Parts: sequence; C-alpha cells; structure tokens
Amino acid sequence: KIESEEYNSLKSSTIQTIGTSDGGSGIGYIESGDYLVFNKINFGNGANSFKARVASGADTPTNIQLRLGSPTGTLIGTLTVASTGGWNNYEEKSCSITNTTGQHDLYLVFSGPVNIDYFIFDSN
Ligand SMILES: O[C@@H]1[C@@H](O)[C@H](O[C@@H]2CO[C@@H](O[C@@H]3CO[C@@H](O[C@@H]4CO[C@@H](O[C@@H]5CO[C@@H](O)[C@H](O)[C@H]5O)[C@H](O)[C@H]4O)[C@H](O)[C@H]3O)[C@H](O)[C@H]2O)OC[C@H]1O
Ligand SMILES: [Ca+2]
Repeated sequence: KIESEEYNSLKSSTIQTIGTSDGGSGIGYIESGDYLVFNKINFGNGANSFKARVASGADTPTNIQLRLGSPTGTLIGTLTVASTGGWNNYEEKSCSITNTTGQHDLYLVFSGPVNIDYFIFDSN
C-alpha cells in the first residue's frame, strides 16, 4: 500500500493534496500529462494486481498508466476510472498488471482528472 499524498516527486502545475470526508488525504486537481513518482518501490514477492481508492466527477474516463523507471518506461498496466458519482465519492477500482518483482521507481501517469487516496499492489 502507497498513499498518493506521500509521493517523492511529481510533474504538475495544478496537483493539490486534498482531504476526504472520512478524515483521510489524497491527491486532486490532476490534469492530463501529470504524473506522481514513488521511488524504490519493492514489489517484493510478486504483483499482478493494482487497486486504487479513487473518486471522479469527470464526464470522460481518466487512464492511470503504471510505468516503471521513467514516465515513458515499461507500461505494466492501466487503470481506467470513469465517474464514481462525484469528486468525494470514493470507490476501490482494480486492474491486472504484468507480473512485477524487484525494485523500481513507479510513475503514475494521468490522462485527465481523478481524485486518488491510496493504491495497493497484490497477487491474485
Ligand atoms: O476537507 C475535504 C476537502 O479537501 C474536499 O475537497 C474536495 C477536494 O477535491 C475536489 O475535487 C476537485 C474538483 O475539481 C476538479 O476539477 C475539474 C476536473 O474536471 C474538469 O473537466 C474535465 C475536462 O476534461 C474533460 O475531458 C473531463 O471529462 C472533464 O471532467 C473540470 O473543468 C475541473 O473543474 C478536480 O480535478 C478535483 O480534484 C472536490 O471538489 C472538493 O470538494 O472535500 C471533502 C472535505 O472533507
Ligand atoms: Ca491517502
């Protein structure tokens, strides 16, 4: 598990840390082409699944690309998030990823807006 608001670096001119109504925090005000960087993520044993707690009031879907090494590095999967009913209505959404082990920098690269609280890598 990784908290979006605990990124090491980012590329954005708009991203803000936001709250949720449950007393948590996360990332909003994301625009197309922004990315969050999480350095030295040990995928440990194995990961073939990605789950994120996300909210969206957008009227088009946002793709969250999961890239290793650089923003144009190996693409291991893409979570596509349509509206959840509103910007403060969080749901947990999952995608499969190419099985990943070892230590990589992780770039979440966004095609549009989404509010994100946290994400979890697991093996189904
Ligand atoms: O304390 C807590 C508060 O922090 C919390 O505040 C909420 C923080 O998050 C806010 O959500 C932002 C709402 O505004 C969005 O910008 C939208 C994004 O969509 C744009 O339009 C898009 C254009 O591109 C199209 O292709 C796409 O389909 C469209 O959707 C629109 O122009 C922008 O206005 C941000 O992305 C969100 O992060 C939320 O409103 C606050 O309420 O509230 C709870 C409290 O406990
Ligand atoms: Ca969070």
